[PDB]
Amino acid sequence: HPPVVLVPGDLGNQLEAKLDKPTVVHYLCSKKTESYFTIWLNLELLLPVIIDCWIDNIRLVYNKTSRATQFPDGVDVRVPGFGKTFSLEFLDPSKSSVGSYFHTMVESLVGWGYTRGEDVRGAPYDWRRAPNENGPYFLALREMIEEMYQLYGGPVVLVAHSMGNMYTLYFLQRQPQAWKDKYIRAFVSLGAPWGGVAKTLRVLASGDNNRIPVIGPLKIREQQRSAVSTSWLLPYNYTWSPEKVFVQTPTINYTLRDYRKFFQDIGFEDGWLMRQDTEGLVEATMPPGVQLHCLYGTGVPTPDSFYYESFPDRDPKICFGDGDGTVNLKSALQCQAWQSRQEHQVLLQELPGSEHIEMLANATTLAYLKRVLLGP
Ligand SMILES: *[C@@H]1O[C@H](CO)[C@@H](O)[C@H](O)[C@H]1NC(C)=O
Ligand SMILES: *[C@@H]1O[C@H](CO)[C@@H](O)[C@H](O)[C@H]1NC(C)=O
Ligand SMILES: *[C@@H]1O[C@H](CO)[C@@H](O)[C@H](O)[C@H]1NC(C)=O
Ligand SMILES: *[C@@H]1O[C@H](CO)[C@@H](O)[C@H](O)[C@H]1NC(C)=O
Repeated sequence: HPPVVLVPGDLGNQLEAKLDKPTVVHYLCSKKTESYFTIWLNLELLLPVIIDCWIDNIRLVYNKTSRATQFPDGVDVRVPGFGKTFSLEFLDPSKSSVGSYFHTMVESLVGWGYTRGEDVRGAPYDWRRAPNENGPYFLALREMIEEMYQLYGGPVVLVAHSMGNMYTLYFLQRQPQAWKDKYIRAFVSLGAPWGGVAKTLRVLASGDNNRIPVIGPLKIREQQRSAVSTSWLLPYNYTWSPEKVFVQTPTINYTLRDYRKFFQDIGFEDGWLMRQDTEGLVEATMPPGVQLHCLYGTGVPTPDSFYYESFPDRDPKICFGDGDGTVNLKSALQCQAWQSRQEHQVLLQELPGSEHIEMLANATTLAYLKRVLLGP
């Protein structure tokens, strides 16, 4: 059975930090730590008041001159567990029941005879950034794939979830065809937002605390805006018509042709600069050039557009379309367009009723993967 590399989505792996800050936003925030500590996912950092300290440390700072992000003064961030799986199996190291992400799938793989850290490895990354600021990650990923090929005697299967699919596509678009034919067996795509997702507009405008309901939407909005990856996943014109209204208010409509105005009007001009930096990174029309298995959820109400009575600081009414709860059906179907640009097969698998995160622990998903890995 072939070696496997797992690529997570947004919020999809642990992050660690170390501090030596010149100033803090409250006296109760720690200025200095002697070693690295878990900054994601650690529930104690997310309580009211203390959450201000967390935001101050986990935010990225956007530099308009360099068109690049930096960490706050005296803050360093590390991605643990590269080449292992622990940091994407469980988001909170203190805690099994909360943060369980790739754990169920890795348990299945291990039951099928895989060994963590050897023929199954994780490729976690700083998911706050888009691929243009994760160069070193892609070098490490290339090297790890080559090593696994040599050690385990064949090409690797890449298995990616959500935004991890866009990271993986970026990587594959930049490797020569001869390299991919030698080293990549297949690419299994789970819940890929190839065209962006509509709910990114609500996230940027008013915040989204649906995961983290103990925290205020206006507080978490600060983190979500600071992450380049958020603006990278705004809807794209290769999926959506420029005349589709994503956000309606009493006096103005916003389509994907109105992003500059949108960012002005929500008070977040840096987001527009981030979108310009990132909108071209994955070419809409360049196929991956490998056997692709595109798995997407349907039949789950998925935010499609938003009506604001008062914009942007009051919660909107939501209009729902088809998809997996997060990824709109239209964005997930992008993979089929690549079939006419590449010779390798593109296989579609609809997963009716399968929710965005739950698809990773779903029996039908795992049965499909088993067939890909272990054969008939
Ligand atoms: C922002 O970028 C410019 C050019 O790279 C530089 O002059 C300035 O110091 C940067 N800000 C920092 C390092 O805080
Ligand atoms: C916004 O668009 C909808 C239909 O897409 C329309 O009913 C509404 O009148 C428009 N509002 C404005 C201010 O253009
Ligand atoms: C599609 O959107 C891109 C930005 O992603 C923009 O460059 C382009 O003008 C749009 N139109 C066409 C025909 O691609
Ligand atoms: C698992 O996915 C299947 C088929 O794609 C779906 O019918 C089922 O509802 C999912 N499991 C759960 C708990 O939703």
